[PDB]
This record gives sequence, structure tokens and C-alpha cells, in this order.
Amino acid sequence: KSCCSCCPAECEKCAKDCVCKGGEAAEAEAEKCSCCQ
Ligand SMILES: [Cd+2]
Ligand SMILES: [Cd+2]
Ligand SMILES: [Cd+2]
Ligand SMILES: [Cd+2]
Repeated sequence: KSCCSCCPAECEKCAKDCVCKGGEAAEAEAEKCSCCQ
């Protein structure tokens, strides 16, 4: 069970809280996040 579609279900950054409240892309479908890279 995860809390997003850009990180695994064992991410450390997303352990305390989903820190993926970013992404300024309307026509750039990415398969990863910077905050957690
Ligand atoms: Cd994520
Ligand atoms: Cd993460
Ligand atoms: Cd998350
Ligand atoms: Cd992230």
C-alpha cells in the first residue's frame, strides 16, 4: 500500500508523510519525483 504513483511502498521520505505536493507539468508525464530522487 502506497500513497502515490511516483514512489514505492517502502519509501523513507514518504514514511512520515507524503512529501510529493509538487509537479508543475501539464504536458510532461514523468515517472519520478525530484523531492524524492
Ligand atoms: Cd511520490
Ligand atoms: Cd517518496
Ligand atoms: Cd507518497
Ligand atoms: Cd516525492
